[PDB]
Amino acid sequence: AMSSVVVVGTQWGDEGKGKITDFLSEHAEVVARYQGGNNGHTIVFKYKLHLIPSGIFYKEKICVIGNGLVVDPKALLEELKYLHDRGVSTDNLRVSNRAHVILPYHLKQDELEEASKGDTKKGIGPAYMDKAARIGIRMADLLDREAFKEKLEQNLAQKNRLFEKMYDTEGFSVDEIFEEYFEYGQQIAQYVCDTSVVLNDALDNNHRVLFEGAQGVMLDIDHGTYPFVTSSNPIAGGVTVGTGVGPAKVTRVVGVCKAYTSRVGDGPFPTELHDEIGHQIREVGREYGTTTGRPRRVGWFDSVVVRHARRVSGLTDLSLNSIDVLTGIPTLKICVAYKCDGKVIDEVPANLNILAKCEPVCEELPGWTEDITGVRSLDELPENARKYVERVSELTGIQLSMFSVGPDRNQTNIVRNVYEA
Amino acid sequence: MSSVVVVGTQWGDEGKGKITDFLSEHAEVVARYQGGNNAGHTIVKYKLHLIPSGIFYKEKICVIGNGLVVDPKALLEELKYLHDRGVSTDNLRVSNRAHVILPYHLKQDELEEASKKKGIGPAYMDKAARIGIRMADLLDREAFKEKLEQNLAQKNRLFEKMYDTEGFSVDEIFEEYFEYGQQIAQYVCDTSVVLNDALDNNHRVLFEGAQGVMLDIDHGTYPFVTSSNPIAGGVTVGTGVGPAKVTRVVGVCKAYTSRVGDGPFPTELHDEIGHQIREVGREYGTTTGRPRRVGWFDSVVVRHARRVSGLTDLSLNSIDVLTGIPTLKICVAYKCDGKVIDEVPANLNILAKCEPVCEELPGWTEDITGVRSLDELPENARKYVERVSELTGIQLSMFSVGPDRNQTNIVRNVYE
Ligand SMILES: [Cl-]
Repeated sequence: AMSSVVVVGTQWGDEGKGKITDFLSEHAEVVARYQGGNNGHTIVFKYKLHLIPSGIFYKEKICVIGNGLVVDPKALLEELKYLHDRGVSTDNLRVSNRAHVILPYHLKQDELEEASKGDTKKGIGPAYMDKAARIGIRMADLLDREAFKEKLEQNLAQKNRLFEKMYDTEGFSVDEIFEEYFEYGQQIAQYVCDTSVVLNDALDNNHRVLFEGAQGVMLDIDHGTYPFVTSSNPIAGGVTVGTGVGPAKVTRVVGVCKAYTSRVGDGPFPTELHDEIGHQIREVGREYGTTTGRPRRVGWFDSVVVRHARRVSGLTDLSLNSIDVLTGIPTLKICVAYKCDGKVIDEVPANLNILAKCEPVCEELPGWTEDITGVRSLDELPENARKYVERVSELTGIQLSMFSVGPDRNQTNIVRNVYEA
Repeated sequence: MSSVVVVGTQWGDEGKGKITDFLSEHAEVVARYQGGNNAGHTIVKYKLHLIPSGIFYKEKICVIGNGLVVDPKALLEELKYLHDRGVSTDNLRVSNRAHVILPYHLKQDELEEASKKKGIGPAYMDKAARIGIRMADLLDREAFKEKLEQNLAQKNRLFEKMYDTEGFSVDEIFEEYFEYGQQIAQYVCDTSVVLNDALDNNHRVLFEGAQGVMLDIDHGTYPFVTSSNPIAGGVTVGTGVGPAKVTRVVGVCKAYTSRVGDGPFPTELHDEIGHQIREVGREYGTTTGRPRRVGWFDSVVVRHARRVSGLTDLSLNSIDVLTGIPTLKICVAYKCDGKVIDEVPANLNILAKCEPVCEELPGWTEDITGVRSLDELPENARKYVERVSELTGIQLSMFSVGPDRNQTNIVRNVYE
């Protein structure tokens, strides 16, 4: 009777994973992150979390940072101090002894690599690069005085050559990093353990386990719009590798999807709206970067993209958000296919130059006028709004399990309980 | 659904080759999901490196998933190798998202090792750095040229300034490798669509790991590991299929442990028992000629492998090698600085201090190479096999009493 749930955005972020994650967190017994670094979820139990999973506020819930993450131990301690200063207990935290460690040379490397390009702040990329190269320092290494110093000496030998000779800049001595960072590790040691054992024990004993993806599917390093992606795998498959659990133990995957598409980046965007409709969707949907203030690009729901997400991330359940934003639009469109070089295709091209030539083939649906912001069940939707929601499910092949008609908690309507099998 | 993953549970040489050859006969699709052109067991002898095992059967679709790194020149050599021997390859499919190994990756590989080699590591590093060139880029004249220009602008600084050595001009690589792409184009497609189609229509699909679980970049003896994830979870990421579509995972274990590297090896035997196992088991590198280290079965390692690779089925191999050893041992825990533990330490300095705590079982004396059923095994050999399964938590699905195919005894059908 396995009871695990993965929650992930199906698009390029800003899908509203936050509200759904908060909900599923309440009913979880264990909550785990499985990839990424100190990237941010904004809750008021006002709190913002970066590395620590969202179950931390509940004393009884075990929170796991899996082996798939890269951890800045300094930033992690800042995040812990932040919680403690707000009266939040963190004894429920578990940190993987196999997670990789972000060190000061990763931050400098990050800056230097970014400034050399003409086409990335916290050293996450460089940490993942060291992992692939097999020179990375792991949490277990940081906890060993002799091993930490030795790997630090070996890596700085190479990193300092890179800084001094390729980038004409100062490197780091071993003593600028060693005692400072060893001490950080000592403060984290109480949480460090075999997290694969922790998770498998919880899973095998039928506990409710929630895995939280940090970025959206289209930002996946393998399956997203590479290279404008994150440096890891937020797809549900990433859970298996990122925490060390078998694929048979990941039961349900909730894909969080918005009723329309949004993008922050500048890449190809088949269903983009440049007109008054996109203006209305943007204004009503408040599609502006919360920290940057920059407007997001908006466009129609793209079911080619979402079916792609269903395949690569094994989506089983759909949470459809921001449905209210489409009110008062007489003709709604959903992209069902792409016209490319004169051919009709149903795949997301891996080549962005090909993605850029893709014109959407769309279904038109009639819109509605009623304020659906008060709606609390499918039966309360006006006919055209329900038919729109049903069509999204039908087109994507994913069963509806939640829909949202506003930003509030009570405006998330549960159609199906994803913890029960 | 009817999908199987086959993976070595140890550090290679478990004998997954026999097991893969058997499962690929009943498979309709065979797929690779990680690694590069750095594998292969003999299968008229054939050695495959990048191309999955099903290629010899015209009607079986063979897939190289998005999780691999592909040296296009090497792949064409492998294709030619097969064609020269009458083997059709129309059944091959290559991910349009697989990453491409280029000549600068090979030089970088050499330079990096000399500082402390098929460019597999450097190609995974470039993937992580998001500057990698993918199969879809290689097929695009303008894209390839542009990405090559950008990358060589950085790689040439690395080479000239850090390694005081020559780099590559764009033209040294462009025309040669674009040509290679044009020869591979016919096979290139969305392999996630291909596999999900095969899976949804109930076809038998086999995924084969390239290295053992203890060489996994996350879960193995880091840093002495491969540069990707041969664990069964690697299938989800490496081919773009959901966890729910990976139904059975066969862990291939040898009845005792072997290692090639010189790192920690808790159950290592240095005595006459080690000598007997090495000789009877032919525990030498087939290419290097070098003797492998051998030791008792280690269930601490295999329980770790069960967790991290979601093993559902056990293939136990080379059981006949343990014949004639009166007292057989299985390690079930480690004593580590006076503490008794049952996890594999993530830190190698700690693993190096692990002393085995062992169960002991009586051996057998009879030749078992002709045995074709659990019921025909001598008592103490059946007991040993059963105990391995009891201690690791993995049900027995195959066992082997010799190198030949007919000495692979099937207990359950993993495709059912
Ligand atoms: Cl080894």
